[PDB]
Amino acid sequence: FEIATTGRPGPVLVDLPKDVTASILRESIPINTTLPSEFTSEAIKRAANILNKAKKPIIYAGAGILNNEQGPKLLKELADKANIPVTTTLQGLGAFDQRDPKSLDMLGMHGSAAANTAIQNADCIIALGARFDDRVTGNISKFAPEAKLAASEGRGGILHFEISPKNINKVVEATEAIEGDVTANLQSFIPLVDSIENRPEWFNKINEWKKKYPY
Amino acid sequence: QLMDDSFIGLTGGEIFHEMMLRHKVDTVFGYAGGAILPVFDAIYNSDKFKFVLPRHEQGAGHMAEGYARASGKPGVVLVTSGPGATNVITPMADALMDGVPLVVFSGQVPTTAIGTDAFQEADIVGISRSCTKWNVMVKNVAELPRRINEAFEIATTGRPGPVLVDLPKDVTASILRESIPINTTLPSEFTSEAIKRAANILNKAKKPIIYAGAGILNNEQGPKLLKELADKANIPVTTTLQGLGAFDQRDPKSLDMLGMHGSAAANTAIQNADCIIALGARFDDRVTGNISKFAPEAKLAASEGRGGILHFEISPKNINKVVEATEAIEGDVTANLQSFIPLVDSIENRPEWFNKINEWKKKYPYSYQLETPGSLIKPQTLIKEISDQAQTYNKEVIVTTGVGQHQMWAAQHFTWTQPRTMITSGGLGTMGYGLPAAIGAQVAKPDAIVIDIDGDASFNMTLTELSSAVQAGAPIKVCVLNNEEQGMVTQWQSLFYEHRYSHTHQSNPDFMKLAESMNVKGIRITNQQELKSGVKEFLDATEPVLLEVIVEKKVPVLPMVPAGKALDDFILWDAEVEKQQNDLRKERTGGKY
Amino acid sequence: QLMDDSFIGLTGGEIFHEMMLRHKVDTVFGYAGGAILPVFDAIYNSDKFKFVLPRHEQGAGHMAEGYARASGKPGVVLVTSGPGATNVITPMADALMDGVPLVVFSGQVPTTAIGTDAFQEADIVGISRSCTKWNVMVKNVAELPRRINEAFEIATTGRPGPVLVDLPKDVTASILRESIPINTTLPSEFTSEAIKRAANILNKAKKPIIYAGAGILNNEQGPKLLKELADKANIPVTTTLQGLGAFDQRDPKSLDMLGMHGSAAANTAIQNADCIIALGARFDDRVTGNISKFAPEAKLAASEGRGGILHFEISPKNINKVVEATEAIEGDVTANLQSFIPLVDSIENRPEWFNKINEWKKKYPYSYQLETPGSLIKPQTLIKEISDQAQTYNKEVIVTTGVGQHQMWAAQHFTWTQPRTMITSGGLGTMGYGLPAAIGAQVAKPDAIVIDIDGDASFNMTLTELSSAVQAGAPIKVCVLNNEEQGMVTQWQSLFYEHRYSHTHQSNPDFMKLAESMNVKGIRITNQQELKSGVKEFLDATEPVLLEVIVEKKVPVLPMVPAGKALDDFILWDAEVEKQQNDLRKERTGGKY
Ligand SMILES: Cc1cc2nc3c(=O)[nH]c(=O)nc-3n(C[C@H](O)[C@H](O)[C@H](O)COP(=O)(O)OP(=O)(O)OC[C@H]3O[C@@H](n4cnc5c(N)ncnc54)[C@H](O)[C@@H]3O)c2cc1C
Ligand SMILES: Cc1cc2nc3c(=O)[nH]c(=O)nc-3n(C[C@H](O)[C@H](O)[C@H](O)COP(=O)(O)OP(=O)(O)OC[C@H]3O[C@@H](n4cnc5c(N)ncnc54)[C@H](O)[C@@H]3O)c2cc1C
Ligand SMILES: Cc1cc2nc3c(=O)[nH]c(=O)nc-3n(C[C@H](O)[C@H](O)[C@H](O)COP(=O)(O)OP(=O)(O)OC[C@H]3O[C@@H](n4cnc5c(N)ncnc54)[C@H](O)[C@@H]3O)c2cc1C
Ligand SMILES: COC(=O)c1ccccc1S(=O)(=O)NC(=O)Nc1nc(I)cc(OC)n1
Ligand SMILES: COC(=O)c1ccccc1S(=O)(=O)NC(=O)Nc1nc(I)cc(OC)n1
Ligand SMILES: C/C(NCc1cnc(C)nc1N)=C(/S)CCOP(=O)([O-])OP(=O)([O-])O
Ligand SMILES: C/C(NCc1cnc(C)nc1N)=C(/S)CCOP(=O)([O-])OP(=O)([O-])O
Ligand SMILES: [K+]
Ligand SMILES: [K+]
Ligand SMILES: [Mg+2]
Ligand SMILES: [Mg+2]
Repeated sequence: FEIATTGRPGPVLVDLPKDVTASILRESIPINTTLPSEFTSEAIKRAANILNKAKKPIIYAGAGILNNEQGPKLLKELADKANIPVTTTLQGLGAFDQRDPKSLDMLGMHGSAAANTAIQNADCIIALGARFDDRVTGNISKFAPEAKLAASEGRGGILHFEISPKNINKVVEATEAIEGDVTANLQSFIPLVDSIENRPEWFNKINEWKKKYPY
Repeated sequence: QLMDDSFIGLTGGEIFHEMMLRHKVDTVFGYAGGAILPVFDAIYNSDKFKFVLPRHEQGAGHMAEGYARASGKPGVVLVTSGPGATNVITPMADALMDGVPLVVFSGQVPTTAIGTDAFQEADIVGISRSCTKWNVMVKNVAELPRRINEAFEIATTGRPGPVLVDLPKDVTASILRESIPINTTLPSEFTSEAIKRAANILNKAKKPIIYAGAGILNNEQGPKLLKELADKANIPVTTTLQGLGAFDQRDPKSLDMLGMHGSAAANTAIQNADCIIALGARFDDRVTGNISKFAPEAKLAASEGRGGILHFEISPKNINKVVEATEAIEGDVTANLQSFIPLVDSIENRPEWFNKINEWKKKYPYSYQLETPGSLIKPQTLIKEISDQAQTYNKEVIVTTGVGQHQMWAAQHFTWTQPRTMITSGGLGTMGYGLPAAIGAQVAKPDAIVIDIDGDASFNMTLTELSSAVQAGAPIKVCVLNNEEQGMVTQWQSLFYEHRYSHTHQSNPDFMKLAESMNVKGIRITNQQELKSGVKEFLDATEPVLLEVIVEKKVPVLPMVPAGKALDDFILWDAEVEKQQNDLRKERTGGKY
Repeated sequence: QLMDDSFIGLTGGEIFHEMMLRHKVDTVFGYAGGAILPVFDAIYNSDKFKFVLPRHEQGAGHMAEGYARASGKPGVVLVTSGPGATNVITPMADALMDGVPLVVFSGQVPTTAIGTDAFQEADIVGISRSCTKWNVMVKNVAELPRRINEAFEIATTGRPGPVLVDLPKDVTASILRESIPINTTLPSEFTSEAIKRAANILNKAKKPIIYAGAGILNNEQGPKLLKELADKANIPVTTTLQGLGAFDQRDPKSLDMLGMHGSAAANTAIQNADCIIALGARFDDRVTGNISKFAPEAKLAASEGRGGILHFEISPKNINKVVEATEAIEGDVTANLQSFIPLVDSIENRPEWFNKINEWKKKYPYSYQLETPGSLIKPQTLIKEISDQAQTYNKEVIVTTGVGQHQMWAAQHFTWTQPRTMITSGGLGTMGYGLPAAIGAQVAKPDAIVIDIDGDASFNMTLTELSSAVQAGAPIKVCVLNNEEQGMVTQWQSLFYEHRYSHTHQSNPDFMKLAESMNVKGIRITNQQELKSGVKEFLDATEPVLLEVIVEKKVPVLPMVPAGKALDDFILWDAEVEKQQNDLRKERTGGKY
């Protein structure tokens, strides 16, 4: 139960030989068995400084944000505070209220051309519990060119909030990797992030793309 | 017509012998035992190849690696079941990490005993799965020629590496009774477009650099084409440890070795280059420094459409594994260079770039604290002496090493000029490699001078193989840098663990009496005034020879890019810092070190 | 209350150190390297256990095995990543086959580098899976105490065997920040009915025999209870190679060792017994001879309801694996003997059976060709000399061996009287075992005489560890039987391959100069007239000592049950046959051998 539910959740299997389950316990057992960081802190601060420079930010949110009851609340709090449009994966659908004007809908192979256009043009991508799977990235070498350029010029990049080290820097290089539960790390992150009232040029583009690219 | 009956009536062992011939095997390294006897009986007094007998199967394995790296042919190993086979595991893991074509034949208990925890039974196919490209257990004699062909093919194609073929005793004793397919008795537009794209990128570059490794050594024309490219487009060249000798380090365009202990000039250049041409090298973590901070000018140039990383790589596994390639050029680097170079613009001069390259080379020599009156010989000086004197014989000079500080000083302070002359354990980093690798290289190249630059600890690991050199007629030259310490580990303990030397001083034998016991010539250099003449005696010897040199202890290898740091964030040698370090070490150890 | 915070603030390395203490570890065998530095830093200058530094990690592994077999405690190994870890694979496979509790701790590259073909990265969990009972990679410091407890528990329970715990450098450098379960910070009717049934069977037997092996050595009361049973029910006792010393061979009831090279009396007795009491032995294929022809009188008696095989075995895997047990008695053989013996009827005499047993013992001594004037010392004579002289010190005598003819002659010709005094590689049969095993046994039992009876080839494998004996203060006694051949293999080549000696004569160093170089006393016995005094000098030495004895070459170990033959279908020594064999060998090799 512990392995299934911690880190990235997933399946486990316990094989039960019939003679074991028919046998009777004859001996006492440890009572514990009868009952159910500075590095990251610095990365969060660095990540916030990057987002505070961004002129075209975008949140790319997936299933991981659903794994804490406070996840969607904190996602909304960040998008509201720093005034950031939000796209989600297939598995993140429902993490963000799609009626919100900041919603870009689903990205990817069959996602909105508005969302796909926005992430291709964003200077800062905040990846929240999503693994850059190949249905989402399109051609990997051509993925997120404005974010990669911004990373190179020290004014943006990819901020990856991910609980499983296996999925950090697996597909795309993170400018900052923030390891651990995305919801807990958002609680540290948001206070370091500057409140932004308006982004006229960016949202002007976001709004034209949404109008141009309905389903 | 498509079936062949010419092997009918032969034992599996006899078939093995015949397939070795057909694969042009001229040397086998191995050691007998019960399960492999039918094969040993078949090769008894064979005049078709040389057999080399080590004292330990680990020795056979590293010998075969040395042989393969020196010759460009696969190194063939023949050992018995059980411990004979498990003893080859370190050499297989070693060959896998360094891309060495090794074909390991291990005897196995009869098929009727497999899985019964039989006498001398190891699950070697299970154990060696992670440290081979491929392995197989032969289950009947009719498939033995096919499996031998498959082994040699897999070992030598793609990225070369080790394979293992398990031979049950009843299979190799059995006689072929049926004909077998005659084929078994005998041994792109996408990339073309990538090459064109890559050439267009290089033609824009204002700060190009070639980063060349072991893969360029895997074609005889490799170094020639590397030079042709560097000459045509006027590009400075750095190499990995494993690429040493791919480029003539006397050329002004040579930046020497890059990486953790590479030249600060090379490290500076690759950190500032707008275009990195990676030729048969895998971006291993000894080379890149902190990966997120690696090659920032090349990544910026890629983003701005005016440069990036052009990766010529034969194994898809190693493309985009560590760093994103701007263009991936898949396949043999030498063949692809033949297509690439004609598309590349000839460049006469690069004044601003080479002005920087030349200032960095001047600023960042491999500096160290020289000898002082009465001091011990410095290990850096010893290597320079060997390199200067060796270069004066009319013979090829091949260098093998152990693992540790001596290995890094050998890399830095030899002048590398010829391909397949640096034979060193890089990826796995196996202490004990140096001596058996030298025997194998010496067997491959009987007219070469072969020098094992070894550490005392490393040498201790496999010193028994000195008898093997004598028995094989291999006149290897072993130089033990005796600092009476595991220097590379004490370097880390001085630097990161406040001079707490935890179990890093093994006691050494008397190396001169050891040599005598092994019937090997022995020379001992104990002071500065014996260095030149002792090294001359060493190189002039025409028999196996062990040179022991007493060298300064507790001396760090510099430059050094520490873990976590960017490639251009290196520690440099400083005389005053070294003095302070010595005083601190003395205080902290109560004068013991 | 159920959580413990006493480890908070400690590094993984410090936690490792503390758990060694809690597990009463008094000795660690190991060798440093980069990935394991945080652990070496934590154990720096520890006065809590002795650290033993070999020259090669294979040495550490076999030392730990020797230690474990001599002490009955687990042998603890601490090595670095990559080649440090792959170098322990043969000792792990060895420990697995011989049931030796080995706890191997291997450093690993940081979790952030695993799977990247990192510097000195081996997949040791994958590689060692087949040669351990269990292994694990620790992924965070909070689980490190639990994994250490699990390792020691698995290594030492059921059939003992090797386990491996992989320790990423960032885990052992990291600091515990959270409390952990306090339990992790600290170290049948069915069988009862089978025992009763087994006793009823033995009470019917007219020709019983005890077949005792290593399992009886795994409880201090084992040999006592074995003797109590043999005395009560008046039963002759044979043992395996690994059971030697479980029964006092001076007892008239002793049949000596059975098997391929065991006494023809023991082999005859077990082939004729109506009831075989198998006590901690696994029916390995060196013991059973042709399995379908094994123990026919016991199988007949089982069918007729008046005997059979009573197998006392702790591992279900080894029950009914090779031979069908008439009654399987699962669990620790010593504990189950305590229940069994009271149900067993006391028997005063067995006139007809012991009349046969006594005639077979008289008929089947370990005969061989004695010395003649001018001949070399016979290896059988040498072993008898060592055994007779050793038995006269007021000290325990522990014997280790290499693998080959010398090992079999040691088994046959020593008189075994005490448990855990024969420490030899049996299941895997690893040449090179003898010297490091002796160092480990000597460290376990500092007041014992420890004698490595070694072959020349075997010794060559790991001779570098002589320096380790000196550095560890282990006054081991190495006797090299120098026949200048891999005698066991030449025995098979003489017998089955018409005297075709394919690569079975390795060249030897000068063993006296070798000893000198290693700072070890050296003695050389070259003729019959030096045997007694040279062996006395060897045994009287109070420092490490290497005795070389020149012995007769091309002498077979007899008796011998060849592959395919029933246990009672053995070759016996015959003087005239040996003479003819010598003449045939001479003719066939043109006088070379
Ligand atoms: C026909 C078809 C078409 C598809 N097309 C699309 C498409 O167009 N667009 C699209 O989006 N998908 C598409 N998919 C789905 C796609 O294949 C993936 O399943 C999906 O994109 C993965 O979404 P995800 O990364 O949010 O979720 P996951 O795959 O579950 O990855 C979640 C990531 O978050 C991490 N994580 C988990 N919990 C936490 C936590 N508490 N804190 C931090 N991190 C955590 C995980 O370790 C993981 O790396 C398609 C599927 C099909 C069958
Ligand atoms: C103590 C120590 C310190 C070290 N420090 C350094 C250091 O400072 N600098 C350094 O360079 N190394 C250092 N190393 C060595 C390092 O660990 C690696 O072994 C080495 O850098 C790998 O070099 P490479 O990429 O050229 O060779 P390899 O590891 O063999 O990689 C060759 C690459 O080329 C590919 N290839 C093979 N054949 C072909 C072909 N025909 N065509 C195209 N591609 C091909 C392969 O598939 C592979 O991807 C050190 C080692 C030790 C033990
Ligand atoms: C060249 C050579 C020749 C050889 N020839 C012979 C020979 O002629 N004769 C011979 O005997 N050997 C010979 N061997 C050795 C042979 O290969 C085996 O190693 C040996 O016979 C195994 O002995 P064993 O069954 O007592 O020990 P093990 O192999 O250790 O088996 C012990 C058994 O007892 C069980 N056990 C362990 N602990 C307990 C416990 N507490 N309670 C109950 N059961 C327990 C184990 O699970 C196991 O099944 C030879 C080896 C070599 C290298
Ligand atoms: C190496 O052992 C095996 O291959 C094996 C294992 C299990 C069953 C049968 C066999 S076997 O084919 O018959 N061969 C032997 O036994 N050979 C053998 N050789 C020697 I030299 C020595 C020796 O015994 C000391 N045995
Ligand atoms: C043993 O190597 C590793 O454990 C490793 C492997 C891949 C990445 C990072 C690392 S690391 O934790 O930083 N440690 C080193 O590098 N250590 C290191 N130690 C020595 I002594 C010597 C040496 O280099 C010669 N390195
Ligand atoms: C212990 C160790 N490395 C860990 C280690 C352990 N075990 C093996 C088989 N290989 C390695 N690489 C080194 S580099 C010390 C080398 O000492 P040396 O051979 O005397 O060389 P030097 O003193 O010049 O650094
Ligand atoms: C090659 C071999 N066996 C195969 C073999 C190969 N390699 C290993 C590591 N172990 C074994 N057991 C033997 S027993 C020869 C032993 O020779 P020796 O040590 O000089 O002993 P002896 O001559 O008394 O038989
Ligand atoms: K150089
Ligand atoms: K005896
Ligand atoms: Mg040294
Ligand atoms: Mg011998």
